[PDB]
Amino acid sequence: TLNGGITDMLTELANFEKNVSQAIHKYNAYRKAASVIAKYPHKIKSGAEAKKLPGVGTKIAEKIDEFLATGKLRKLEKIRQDDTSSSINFLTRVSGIGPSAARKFVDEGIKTLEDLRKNEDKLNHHQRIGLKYFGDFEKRIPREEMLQMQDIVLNEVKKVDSEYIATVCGSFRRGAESSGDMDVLLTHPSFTSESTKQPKLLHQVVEQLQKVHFITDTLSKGETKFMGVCQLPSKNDEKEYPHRRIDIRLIPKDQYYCGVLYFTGSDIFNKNMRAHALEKGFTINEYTIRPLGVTGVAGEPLPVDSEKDIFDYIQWKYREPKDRSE
DNA sequence: CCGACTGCGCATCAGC
DNA sequence: GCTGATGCGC
DNA sequence: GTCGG
Ligand SMILES: Nc1ncnc2c1ncn2[C@@H]1C[C@@H](O)[C@@H](COP(=O)(O)OP(=O)(O)[C@@](F)(Cl)P(=O)(O)O)O1
Ligand SMILES: [Cl-]
Ligand SMILES: [Mg+2]
Ligand code: NA
Ligand code: NA
Ligand code: NA
Repeated sequence: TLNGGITDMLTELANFEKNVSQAIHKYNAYRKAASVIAKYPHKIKSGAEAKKLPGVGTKIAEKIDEFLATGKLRKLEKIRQDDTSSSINFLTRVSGIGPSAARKFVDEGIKTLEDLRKNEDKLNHHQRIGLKYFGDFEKRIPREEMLQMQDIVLNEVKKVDSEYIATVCGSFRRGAESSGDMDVLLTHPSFTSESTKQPKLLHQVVEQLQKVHFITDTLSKGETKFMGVCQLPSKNDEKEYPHRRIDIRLIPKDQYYCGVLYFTGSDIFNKNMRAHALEKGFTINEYTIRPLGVTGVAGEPLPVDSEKDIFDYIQWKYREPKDRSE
């Protein structure tokens, strides 16, 4: 990419602040600056030119100047040499091991992949599955495999109840040629904001996908959100496909547009769009857009009949999913 | 200067 | 058990 | 770490 070196550096800084410093706002600030620089359609020549962008301030401008002059950042070179930071950054790459658990594991002398595998009884369920598929979960998914996965999910859901609608969202819906995981939005006319007329709506879909050996593991599962593991079937004498992360979110059918806007993302795009909504006097989540009163209490959900209606309330021109990869 | 920073489901834990 | 806070990942 | 008022 055009400024890949700078955005890589800012992302590494973001990950340091989240994982090691446990400084969530610095993490988000670095991600915001990386995102704004990644969309900028010029090869940046100086930190002063970058500082013109929203989210880039004095400190990041100085780092950009160092990086442009030298190709490196001394701050990051030292972080990369710190064993505790190195150990924590590694451990958090396992799904279910966050900043707190990683630091605690290092305290206890659990610092490597070998240590983790030798101490599975110290891991909770999520962490245990994250360790099992550590290698697979770092592989990306070609869009061609996403289409095969889409075809299984939609057809198996149809077999359970033809009134379900499953929608693959995430980067897939934004048109990307590869995805990190699969995100599935699910609706059923029995589940609305007014009532739940049928139980086990998500459970029945999950069990059917398990029945056919598509879903292989469960990280967490409640009434509306499933997070787990899946795998495409392979052919005779073929190597097996990697196991893949899959999330399924059951959303009330009358709130589909807020749900699909949310599950399409990107995460930064949602963050930016919700921040803008607040400046316009609205709050947006995956269910509703609501006005904010004088006191800041959210009012009643506003009528929504398309994704564009949401954009219209906050006076943004509509952006197709392909243009939401921030 | 400095308060605020997008918004939330599920797992886990502490206190009662 | 409930309720609330925290961790985690979305 | 950045920024709006
Ligand atoms: N912190 C967040 N705040 C608001 N919305 C959020 C947040 N995290 C994830 N979301 C999102 C948006 C959407 O992409 C969805 C999917 O979450 P995701 O982590 O799978 O992101 P993605 O866009 O699908 C991807 F490009 Cl990273 P991937 O294809 O590699 O997986 O839920
Ligand atoms: Cl912070
Ligand atoms: Mg995804
Ligand atoms: Na700026
Ligand atoms: Na992790
Ligand atoms: Na996901």
